[PDB]
Amino acid sequence: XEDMTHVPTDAFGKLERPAAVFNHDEHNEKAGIESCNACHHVWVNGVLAEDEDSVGTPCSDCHALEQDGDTPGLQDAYHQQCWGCHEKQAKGPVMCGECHVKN
Ligand code: HEM
Ligand code: HEM
Ligand code: HEM
Ligand code: HEM
Ligand SMILES: [As]
Ligand SMILES: [As]
Ligand SMILES: [As]
Ligand SMILES: [Zn+2]
Ligand SMILES: [Zn+2]
Ligand SMILES: [Zn+2]
Ligand SMILES: [Zn+2]
Repeated sequence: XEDMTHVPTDAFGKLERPAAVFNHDEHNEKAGIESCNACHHVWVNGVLAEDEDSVGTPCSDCHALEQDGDTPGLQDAYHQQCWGCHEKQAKGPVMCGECHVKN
């Protein structure tokens, strides 16, 4: 993911909003995220694996557009992960057009 500059959007089909800005490797460095499974997590039978990750598997392989039980749909998964951390840490973009940048 060194060439990533926005979050993948093909799984959404027609977009409402601009692709979310996300230079993956520069973001993770600036945010000080060392564990890949901060995002690329492995949930099995309601248990979060502490020492595994799902690097290489798209979020959309496990997160349909619609919610399934307590597995969030794909929009909700991104918002909870991305906007959820920014709100928890009080750092990074928490307004809609600061992620979904019109440029
Ligand atoms: C989820 C894929 C996700 C997105 C999208 C996202 C975007 C984002 C931007 C565009 C910035 C500003 C520029 C930059 O890349 O530094 C930013 C900044 C921070 N983020 Fe973020 N972010 C996503 C996810 C996450 C997650 C899961 C965390 C916390 C675990 C996280 C944290 C942060 C932090 C901290 C910052 C500030 C960086 C700095 O300038 O200090 N983000 N994010
Ligand atoms: C930990 C250092 C880490 C690794 C390693 C890593 C790898 C990685 C790859 C190989 C991909 C796919 C790139 C491609 O398609 O060419 C990828 C994609 C995404 N990642 Fe990642 N990633 C690591 C860490 C993190 C962290 C900490 C976050 C959350 C802030 C994160 C996020 C994402 C997202 C979003 C994508 C796109 C997923 C998709 O659906 O294709 N990664 N990562
Ligand atoms: C891709 C980086 C990706 C994102 C974004 C994402 C988000 C996400 C959230 C925010 C939740 C809610 C719980 C939590 O905060 O962790 C969640 C829940 C589930 N996930 Fe996920 N997820 C991403 C990637 C993946 C991948 C690649 C898998 C499949 C291997 C996956 C699976 C799941 C499952 C299952 C859940 C539900 C957990 C539970 O409550 O039982 N995620 N995801
Ligand atoms: C502010 C409340 C806000 C809105 C509105 C919004 C909308 C939105 C939609 C409708 C989607 C689905 C795809 C589409 O464009 O149709 C979506 C997807 C993602 N979002 Fe978002 N979003 C708002 C807020 C935020 C913030 C503050 C962030 C960044 C932390 C963010 C990120 C993302 C990501 C990642 C996705 C999936 C990939 C993409 O579509 O770019 N959103 N959002
Ligand atoms: As670097
Ligand atoms: As929120
Ligand atoms: As809250
Ligand atoms: Zn390189
Ligand atoms: Zn851009
Ligand atoms: Zn750098
Ligand atoms: Zn790993």
